[PDB]
Amino acid sequence: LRSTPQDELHDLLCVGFGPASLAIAIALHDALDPRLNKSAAQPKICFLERQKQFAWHSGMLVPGSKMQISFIKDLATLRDPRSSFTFLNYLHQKGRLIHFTNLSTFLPARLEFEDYMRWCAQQFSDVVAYGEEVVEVIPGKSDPSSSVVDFFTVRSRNVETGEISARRTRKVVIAIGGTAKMPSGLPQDPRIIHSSKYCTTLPALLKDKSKPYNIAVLGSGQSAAEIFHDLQKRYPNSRTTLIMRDSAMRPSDDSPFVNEIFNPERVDKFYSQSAAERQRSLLADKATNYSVVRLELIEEIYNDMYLQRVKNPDETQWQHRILPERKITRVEHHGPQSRMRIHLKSSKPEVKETLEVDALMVATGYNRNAHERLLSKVQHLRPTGQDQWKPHRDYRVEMDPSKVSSEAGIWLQGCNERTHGLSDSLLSVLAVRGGEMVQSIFGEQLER
Amino acid sequence: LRSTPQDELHDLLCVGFGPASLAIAIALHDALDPRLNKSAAQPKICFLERQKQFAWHSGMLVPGSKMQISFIKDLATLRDPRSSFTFLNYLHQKGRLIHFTNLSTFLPARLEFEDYMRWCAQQFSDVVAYGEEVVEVIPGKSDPSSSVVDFFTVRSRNVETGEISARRTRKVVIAIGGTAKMPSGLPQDPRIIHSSKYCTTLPALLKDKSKPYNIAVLGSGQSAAEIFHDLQKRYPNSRTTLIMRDSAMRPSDDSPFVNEIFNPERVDKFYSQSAAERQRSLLADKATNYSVVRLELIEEIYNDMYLQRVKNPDETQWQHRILPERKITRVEHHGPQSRMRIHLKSSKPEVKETLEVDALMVATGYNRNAHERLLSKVQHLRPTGQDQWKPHRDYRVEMDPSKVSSEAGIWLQGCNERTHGLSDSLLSVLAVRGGEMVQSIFGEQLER
Amino acid sequence: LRSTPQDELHDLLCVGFGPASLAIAIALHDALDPRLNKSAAQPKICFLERQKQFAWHSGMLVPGSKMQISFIKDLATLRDPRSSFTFLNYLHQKGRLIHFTNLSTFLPARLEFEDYMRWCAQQFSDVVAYGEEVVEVIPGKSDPSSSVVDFFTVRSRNVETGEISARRTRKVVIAIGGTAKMPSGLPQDPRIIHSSKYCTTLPALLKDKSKPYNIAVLGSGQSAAEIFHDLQKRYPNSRTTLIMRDSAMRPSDDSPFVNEIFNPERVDKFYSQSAAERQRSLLADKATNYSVVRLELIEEIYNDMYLQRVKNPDETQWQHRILPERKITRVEHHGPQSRMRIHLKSSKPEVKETLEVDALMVATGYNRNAHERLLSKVQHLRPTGQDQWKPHRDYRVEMDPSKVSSEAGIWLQGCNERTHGLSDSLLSVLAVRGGEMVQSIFGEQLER
Amino acid sequence: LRSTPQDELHDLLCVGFGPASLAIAIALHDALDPRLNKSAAQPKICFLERQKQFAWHSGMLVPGSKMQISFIKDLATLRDPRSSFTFLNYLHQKGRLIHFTNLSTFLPARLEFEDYMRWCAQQFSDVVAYGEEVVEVIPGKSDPSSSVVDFFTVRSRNVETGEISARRTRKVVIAIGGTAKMPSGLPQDPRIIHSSKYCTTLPALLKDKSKPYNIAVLGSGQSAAEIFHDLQKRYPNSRTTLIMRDSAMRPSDDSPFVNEIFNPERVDKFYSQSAAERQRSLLADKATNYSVVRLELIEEIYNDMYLQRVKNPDETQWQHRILPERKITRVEHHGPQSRMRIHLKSSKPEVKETLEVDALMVATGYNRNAHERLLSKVQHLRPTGQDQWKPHRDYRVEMDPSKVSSEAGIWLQGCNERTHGLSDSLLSVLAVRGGEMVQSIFGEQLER
Ligand SMILES: Cc1cc2nc3c(=O)[nH]c(=O)nc-3n(C[C@H](O)[C@H](O)[C@H](O)COP(=O)(O)OP(=O)(O)OC[C@H]3O[C@@H](n4cnc5c(N)ncnc54)[C@H](O)[C@@H]3O)c2cc1C
Ligand SMILES: Cc1cc2nc3c(=O)[nH]c(=O)nc-3n(C[C@H](O)[C@H](O)[C@H](O)COP(=O)(O)OP(=O)(O)OC[C@H]3O[C@@H](n4cnc5c(N)ncnc54)[C@H](O)[C@@H]3O)c2cc1C
Ligand SMILES: Cc1cc2nc3c(=O)[nH]c(=O)nc-3n(C[C@H](O)[C@H](O)[C@H](O)COP(=O)(O)OP(=O)(O)OC[C@H]3O[C@@H](n4cnc5c(N)ncnc54)[C@H](O)[C@@H]3O)c2cc1C
Ligand SMILES: Cc1cc2nc3c(=O)[nH]c(=O)nc-3n(C[C@H](O)[C@H](O)[C@H](O)COP(=O)(O)OP(=O)(O)OC[C@H]3O[C@@H](n4cnc5c(N)ncnc54)[C@H](O)[C@@H]3O)c2cc1C
Ligand SMILES: NC(=[NH2+])NCCC[C@H](N)C(=O)O
Ligand SMILES: NC(=[NH2+])NCCC[C@H](N)C(=O)O
Ligand SMILES: NC(=[NH2+])NCCC[C@H](N)C(=O)O
Repeated sequence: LRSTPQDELHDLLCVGFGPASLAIAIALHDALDPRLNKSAAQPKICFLERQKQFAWHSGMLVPGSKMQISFIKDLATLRDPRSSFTFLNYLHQKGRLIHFTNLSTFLPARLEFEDYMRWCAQQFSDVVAYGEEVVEVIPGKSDPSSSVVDFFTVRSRNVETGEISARRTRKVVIAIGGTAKMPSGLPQDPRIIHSSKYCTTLPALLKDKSKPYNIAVLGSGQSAAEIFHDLQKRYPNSRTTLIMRDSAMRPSDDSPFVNEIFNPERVDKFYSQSAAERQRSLLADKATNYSVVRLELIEEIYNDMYLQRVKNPDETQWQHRILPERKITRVEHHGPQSRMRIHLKSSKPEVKETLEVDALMVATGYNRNAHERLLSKVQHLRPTGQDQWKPHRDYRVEMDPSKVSSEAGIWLQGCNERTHGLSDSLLSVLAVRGGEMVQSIFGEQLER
Repeated sequence: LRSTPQDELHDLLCVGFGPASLAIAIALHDALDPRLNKSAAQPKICFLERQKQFAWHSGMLVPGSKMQISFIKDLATLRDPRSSFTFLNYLHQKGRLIHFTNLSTFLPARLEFEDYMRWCAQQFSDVVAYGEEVVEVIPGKSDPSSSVVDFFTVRSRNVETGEISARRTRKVVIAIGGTAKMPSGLPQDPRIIHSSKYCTTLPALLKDKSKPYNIAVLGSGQSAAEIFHDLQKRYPNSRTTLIMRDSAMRPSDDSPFVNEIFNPERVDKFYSQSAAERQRSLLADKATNYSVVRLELIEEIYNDMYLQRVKNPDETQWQHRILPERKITRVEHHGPQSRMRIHLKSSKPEVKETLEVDALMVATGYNRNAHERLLSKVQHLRPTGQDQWKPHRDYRVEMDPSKVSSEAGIWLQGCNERTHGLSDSLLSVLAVRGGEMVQSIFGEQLER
Repeated sequence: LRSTPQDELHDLLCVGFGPASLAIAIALHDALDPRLNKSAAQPKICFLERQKQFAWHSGMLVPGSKMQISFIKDLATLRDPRSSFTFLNYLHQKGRLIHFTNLSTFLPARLEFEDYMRWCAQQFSDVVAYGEEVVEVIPGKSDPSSSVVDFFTVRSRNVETGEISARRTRKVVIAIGGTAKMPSGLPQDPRIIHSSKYCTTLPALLKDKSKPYNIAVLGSGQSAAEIFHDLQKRYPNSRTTLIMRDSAMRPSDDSPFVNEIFNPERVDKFYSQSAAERQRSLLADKATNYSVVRLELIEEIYNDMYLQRVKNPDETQWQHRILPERKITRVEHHGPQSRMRIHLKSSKPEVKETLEVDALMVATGYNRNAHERLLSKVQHLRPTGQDQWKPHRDYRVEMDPSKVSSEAGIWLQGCNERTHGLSDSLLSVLAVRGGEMVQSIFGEQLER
Repeated sequence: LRSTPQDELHDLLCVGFGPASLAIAIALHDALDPRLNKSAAQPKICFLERQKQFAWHSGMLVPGSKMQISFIKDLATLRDPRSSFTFLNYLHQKGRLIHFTNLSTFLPARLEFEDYMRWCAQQFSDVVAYGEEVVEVIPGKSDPSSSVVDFFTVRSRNVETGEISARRTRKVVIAIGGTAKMPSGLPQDPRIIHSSKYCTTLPALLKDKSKPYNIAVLGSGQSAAEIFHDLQKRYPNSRTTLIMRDSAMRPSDDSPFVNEIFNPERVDKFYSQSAAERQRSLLADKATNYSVVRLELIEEIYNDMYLQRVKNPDETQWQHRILPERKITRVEHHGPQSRMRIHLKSSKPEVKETLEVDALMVATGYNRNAHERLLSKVQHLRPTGQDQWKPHRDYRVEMDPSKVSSEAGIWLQGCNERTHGLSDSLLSVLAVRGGEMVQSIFGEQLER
């Protein structure tokens, strides 16, 4: 794709260049390829990224981490396996395809799947601005005296300098993913770090890999266990503690009949379900994604735990402990020492031990309400009284017909789980979704 | 153990000779063995069985069925691995121990684990009366003019003849397991059979294994899937239908941290938990037992399902279908034909297809309220106003100190899940429980 | 590809339309596709098949049989994953790609992989003649008075009618695969059937699936075990016997470091090795292919074997027996009965039991010397004294420069294991090989 | 068992207190136990150990190492699962039996299986002399003027002091296991260490775990891979090289039909086989034990190898390399540097790279000819001309009837593979063998 001057009115502007946005670029590429598309000027497009270059959750690129989805659900295959942008094609291009096969694995390393996506991302370098974090989407009318909005202005603070530029577009896509979630009862402290910053910020706080540190992990999801399992290797002399409110780490559900809610086609049937059944579906199918660990990592962790029992039959004296059904009441981070003091209570409804730590990893997951801050200026374009954005099946936010021109729009991606299903936040349907997105955004063009 | 004349007052009488009762016999055996017990007249004991000989759920001994618990949790090992009555010893005695090892399996076939238990059961043939189904436990006072109950009479209808005999005992144990549960909206019909009668009664109704029958299964638990998976093999020309109210068959949870609620020691900690936390524990740990299928059988079933898709892309035309999220509203069993008519509806809250079948297997699980009918005569011995039996930690039912002598008692087994945990109904703690039972029942004796 | 009139001189004629020939068609297709090839009249080509339509070893399409190679080593992916003719693309076209993924298997069913290949084969129906079995390749000179051979005539007996036609070509490819191998000490009998005819001919001999037959299997390779394992299901009342000269069925070796001899690139390094090292390589790497069973099927078979031991501790009285280290000395097939008599001896170097059977399946593998019969007329074109065809790296048979024009040639496929390695007879390198073949055959054309 | 004064004539003296000797102690214990044996003065017995306390290959107790045999083939179960000395009983005694079960593993850690055996070994501390390494077995005649030998003197150098004591016995057992094997073309050097000394001596040579060392491993068996896989963890900055003469690391064969040669009963049938068939059996069943790695560790190692390819596509620049089909011609260990220089050649029959290393681990396996040195004084008691010890089925060495009294003997253990089979050197039949040994040695006593 060719670059568009900043000054010009774009056909489409995307906020975020993670997997979801990247899949749109790919599908737009493919739709325009006469090789893959017998039908096939070029659309004027731009992607804006807070990061200085493409990375995929670098703060959680723990050594040994695997991806949790089949390599077949890559960025292109499910829409079209002929596509240039498939995992297998990427592998072939690196000279690794015969070698990957010999693993007989469906689950590449996280590190490798990032490079596949980085290899995709580099081919849209003409149309992606990096280090540009979007601070607001603002309505605009080509006819200032008229009462009709037909474009949107999107402004971003430069990460390096701080300068704010603007780029005008008819259509907007917010694919920003998630923001780190932090329990409200936790104080602000450099010792207190969220899982998303584990690889990037913990090495600078605990600079000595040799030192007898005390480290704690709050959580029982996938992040929790990866960190907890990594701490034993990365800090061999540390005493690690895993605090969780549940009784146990629970296996993630990938069973073939359950796993079909992740089918691209099921999105239509899911969307069509009532709110009662959607709330019901997500709550029953919870263990496909949330607060669950991969079985193999549970078994790996348990087996380490058992090894300690062979060495010492007294559990309180182990190096690496698990404390189930505990909440945190007080944190003391003003004591003169290098170690802050964590107070614990039974997570059961109606005073346990007190821990001293050099760091606290909080692996409490992610929220997905980040678009609100960007769209508050655009809130007055909804139907009267509507205090929440309503996404349609094509992902366009319902707006007011008399206030917004049909050419103008805003789509959301990765936040629509409550309307589209458990696959929305994930990699599952990105190939097909991207293709569908190219259909709603550019479909006027692509028909002629 | 030596036999006791019918006429005499027993130290202990057990209703039921399934695994739970059998484990008590074993533990009593072991406690009295000077080889295993340096401490060691013989207690006067009797077991009463409805069945004519020991069998372990023969109506569900489906070809290929595996047991779902480690062979280590056999009837004796966890109390004492030296015991004569371990699985490995049984295997050694059959000349199969070197051979079993080569399987490298923890899960014997159901058929084989029955023979192990049948091999145990045959060694108490002196003290077990078969074909004797217990119809009531009745209080008795050695001093008729006194207001104190010190024994219990237990009467049983002979399965062959119908005659009723009685046997007096100081202590009683009700280990009767479960009774088949049947949805109330289902009519009484020979075509309608519960999973517990699948192997024993379905061959007599559908006598021709060749014939193009239509068979249906109601359920999504382990019984459901075994029957459903067996129907394809046992009736090759039949059209099978699996009806379930859930969206999908769900994997059973055997993950190492979760599976620790099944630890013998955890029973104490569980018992000590409040009612709020117990209700909470069982509901969160649900998938360790109820409404769940073994992962391997789900995968086996799915893969068969996929094979059909390779043959025909039209799902309505498959031989073996799954109908998810459907309830049954009407059953028509008065039509002139060999086939009764099943009407279905969405199990979702607010009219689908109508099925015609030659048989309906209902795999709707088991209830465990069967002791009430036997204990209603004994209900007036509880504390004032108590309308439910309260089991203590040792499993003795709380009674009235001023109405019942300390020598006299009643214990329950396999119904106390609500107070003892998910392991109660199962094989998990039987070795240790039996040993504990021998401690409460015979512990006065065994101290001297 | 467009059809060529019979009368005209072809650029290339292939004998056989199995996987190897089919991969050449595919690679030729791809080389000529401007979509996949920016470089891209059409070559005049023809494939001649003995079978009336494409099938892939239909006589061994046993129920439940899996393929033994990754689906990635399909007919196109390793040359180019973008290709229209990949497994994943085929699946996508059938609407099964999301469904196949949920299996999380690398090994499709044999039945399914045949349909994938049948789906490929149908797209060259213009250039493939079916029911045409090739009986000889014959030299021809455009200049009869000259001493130079520049074309070859290829004649085939019509399977339906018997008529013999001829088609002239400059280049020839013999990709006929293998012929059934039969021990010389076995007499000719309809009761004696080779594994390759198991599905197609055994049902007509043993017409009653109910009947208490005695069936025997000679062999210990993959064919042996599939038949043996299938007999128990397909004939439930039969007594099956597996005779083998080895002590045991041995696991096939798919271990990642060993499995790299199957890498496309390794063919060059293998070809370059001396005869001493090649003989050495194939003999050490034997268990990657020959006389070996898949581990899972060994375990499946063993576990069935153990089930019988639980039922009867006497091994001679089992329904399904294995007789290790036995050879067959006499066969008696002239007795009046329906059952011929098999005499056995220790396969050990220096009289055991005698079996009576209704059928004998011989699973003794395949030879690959079938091209000789077709090429005997062409033998005088080799270098003086050369009594064996020498294949080059590009697979062209070395011939005499002064007797054969450079435009004229003969290539071999699937028989060159002794020079190309264990992957030659298999599906391993077909994608890449086909592409390489298109390079040697059509490379003059494709450069311009 | 009670201690015997040094001065007295013993019934039995064992050289070695590893698993084999320890199993004899256990079986003797069990035979004498009236609990396990209704039949049951005590035999006068002594075990002599070079080590200061019981350890099981401590120099190869690599972190993470698993045992390669089922826990069922422990020291007692296969003879009698009731025995006090079973693994499951040991676990129960440690309070780990419920916990071990939750692993659902048949293969305990090496570290744990050592503690089980150490827990056995501690119960014969009365009859085991530690730090006593046996230097010779010497004939003795109670009647010096007679020509009949009826006892043996056994002398041992004290490891601490050097003093030599003697103990007289009628019967002797040499269960010394194996001695480290070293290629003859390797020079004597502290940098050159055999796998058996890896954990115990390499930490003292390479004292800094941080330092960028170059380390090499010669071998492709289990020892090779464990060391190679451990080096990456234990020395994170080292460059490791695995040199092997084979093309690849090969999977160990544990397949159920093959694995039956390890059956206790098969020893009789094996022993009875001719020398031609024995040589044949061991050579065909080679991969059950020798020059083979566990599949999981091969896959683990391969996957690490692949991870490097994702980081760098140039193989020569990887940190951890495998060099297949290479032999070592010259070693240079006189250069001034800390690094000696290794020269390599193709292991193929008819000059490659030269490596520089700080250490060389040689994992070239074990020989088992160590008894000769101890028995040379006893050689004149064999039949005329016999220059090799012949073990009988009961393991007694054939001797001369006219020179040796029937009360006097010598048994061998763990060296008799050539006559008893692949299980001899291993843990497979120790339970049963020990019991059989107690039968031949003490059977006169135990009948009365
Ligand atoms: C550690 C981890 C591993 C995961 N792996 C799996 C897996 O195995 N399989 C799977 O299917 N899913 C997994 N996921 C779920 C994950 O949400 C998706 O895989 C995927 O990241 C979805 O990407 P996205 O399009 O939501 O964008 P995200 O990856 O969430 O990132 C959006 C991008 O927009 C940028 N951005 C944010 N705000 C702004 C702004 N104001 N202006 C400009 N740019 C902005 C961000 O920096 C980022 O580059 C994982 C999640 C985590 C935390
Ligand atoms: C098909 C199936 C398979 C199972 N396998 C597993 C497994 O893999 N692992 C596991 O741990 N658990 C499993 N269970 C759970 C099962 O409840 C226990 O394994 C076990 O059967 C518990 O036995 P129990 O002592 O409750 O007696 P039960 O086996 O329930 O039987 C009690 C006995 O008392 C007899 N009886 C009943 N009423 C009377 C009366 N009035 N008078 C006299 N006698 C009477 C019955 O005929 C029976 O013999 C399974 C359950 C089913 C249905
Ligand atoms: C049961 C079975 C399963 C197998 N599956 C595996 C597997 O899992 N993975 C794997 O990699 N390999 C496997 N193979 C190995 C097999 O050789 C290859 O997979 C594959 O069939 C190679 O095909 P080919 O090109 O040699 O042709 P083949 O499949 O051997 O057939 C050649 C074709 O030429 C035709 N033909 C023969 N003679 C003539 C003539 N005179 N004139 C005209 N036409 C003729 C034949 O009818 C046939 O159509 C399997 C083999 C068998 C027996
Ligand atoms: C690292 C490793 C792991 C193994 N694990 C497995 C496994 O997973 N499964 C399995 O079945 N087999 C395995 N083995 C094979 C091993 O040979 C047996 O498991 C077992 O050690 C056999 O023991 P043994 O009786 O031969 O005595 P060994 O263990 O070989 O030791 C004999 C004892 O005698 C002592 N001794 C030696 N010479 C003298 C002397 N002159 N005087 C006095 N004492 C002496 C030694 O110090 C030693 O204590 C393993 C081998 C190795 C090297
Ligand atoms: N635990 C997760 N993050 N799961 C997300 C992927 C869901 C499922 N593996 C799929 O096939 O799409
Ligand atoms: N699905 C079941 N029936 N589970 C019962 C057994 C629970 C668990 N396997 C245990 O170790 O005790
Ligand atoms: N047993 C066999 N037929 N093996 C042939 C395939 C070899 C190996 N699986 C590969 O990757 O190519």
